[PDB]
Amino acid sequence: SGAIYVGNYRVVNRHLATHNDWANLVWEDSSRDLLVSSTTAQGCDTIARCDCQTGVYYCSSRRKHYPVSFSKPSLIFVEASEYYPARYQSHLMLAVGHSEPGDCGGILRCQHGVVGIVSTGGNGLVGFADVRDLLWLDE
Ligand SMILES: COc1cccc(NC(=O)N2CCC[C@H](C(N)=O)C2)c1
Ligand SMILES: [Zn+2]
Repeated sequence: SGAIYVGNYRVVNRHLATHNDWANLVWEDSSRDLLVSSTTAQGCDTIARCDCQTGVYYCSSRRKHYPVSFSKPSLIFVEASEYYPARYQSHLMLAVGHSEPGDCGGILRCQHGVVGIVSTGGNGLVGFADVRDLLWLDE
């Protein structure tokens, strides 16, 4: 679990969104596993606007943060789950690191701010949904 709070927005994995997220929907994209909902309180996360390929992510299944090198956002095949059929997930970045399903929502950050959130993994890999291209999050 986990979310990004920036201004009047809340960014979560689309597969973990709640009834309130869907009732205050701003935008959602099944192909990216992202959903943004509006909030009544103000968000203070800084979104990174960069092309960093190194950062640190929070891994809840270890209660630890890990440094990682990650790939640039791209279309990556993802196996079927109770949430989606087998498909290509866009804007996804992979890194070699530990992750378990409950780790989804953990933030990945570089020196410029929030890069994305954990969205896929397994086999010693961790995938992050990028949010750096969503320029409307700050305006
Ligand atoms: C987050 O780390 C892991 C490790 C092992 C397994 C997993 N499960 C997943 O990757 N998925 C299941 C939930 C939906 C995800 C999606 N974006 O389509 C796919 C995650
Ligand atoms: Zn950066």
